[PDB]
Amino acid sequence: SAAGEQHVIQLNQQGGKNLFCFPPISGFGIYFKDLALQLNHKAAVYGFHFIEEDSRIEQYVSRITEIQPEGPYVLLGYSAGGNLAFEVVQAMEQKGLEVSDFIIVDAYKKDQSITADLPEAVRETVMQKKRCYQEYWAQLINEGRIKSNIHFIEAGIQTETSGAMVLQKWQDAAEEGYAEYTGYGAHKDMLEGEFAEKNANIILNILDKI
Repeated sequence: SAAGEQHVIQLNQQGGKNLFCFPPISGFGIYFKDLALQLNHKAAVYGFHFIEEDSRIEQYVSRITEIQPEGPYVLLGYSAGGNLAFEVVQAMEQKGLEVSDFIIVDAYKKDQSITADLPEAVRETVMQKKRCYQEYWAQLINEGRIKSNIHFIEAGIQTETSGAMVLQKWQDAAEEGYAEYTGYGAHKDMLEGEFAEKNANIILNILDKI
């Protein structure tokens, strides 16, 4: 890493399983704060930042195994972070690590690239994580499968759904187990505010059934 800093915040008490969480496009692990509150003393919630270096994937893998030296691993990605978490899983699995389960909340398998989506000095620094994430995500392509079970949790409120997506629900990214779950609230709001709790029980139950 750049200055010796970490790129993950332990968000709640250690205990039960470790749940390694990959953020939405804004880029900051602190996003997973409400998730963490819901599962305090049920699962240890770790919220990763989007890492702007090119070595991000190795760094996530490296950080993950520092915090939890022994497999198996449970990972989660939310929204854009589902696409990113997918790569990490593949990287982990490439190295012989066991990822037992991969929880995808409101993210759709990204099969092509698209075109890339306070004083000015500070505005431009503060904003560079999201802009960098938007741009990593734009070029990103998820290929193939993972041996991890996939838990696909979609939004409970879905208002404009272009069927292109519906073929994009990760059924063909599963070597092994696959399952689908309608969660609560719309895209934007699944893991904050009122839905965090309702969606958190799902995640817990997935964790408990492992």
